[PDB]
Amino acid sequence: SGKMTGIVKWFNADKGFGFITPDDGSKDVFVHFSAIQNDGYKSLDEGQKVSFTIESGAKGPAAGNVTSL
Repeated sequence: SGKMTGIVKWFNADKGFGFITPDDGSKDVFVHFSAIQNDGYKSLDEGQKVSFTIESGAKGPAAGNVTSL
């Protein structure tokens, strides 16, 4: 797919958001808990490999369809 891969830079489980460092060296991408493929998870750990799509974000590039790798 047109899915980018990256690593979770940080994730604040109390606020439900964080950033992803894309593997292409481009700007960090905002991730909202609601963008995560749920299955009774919806949380992310610093350093986790993820796959996502880059989407139209309210303030910058946002991750959509976030999957664990």
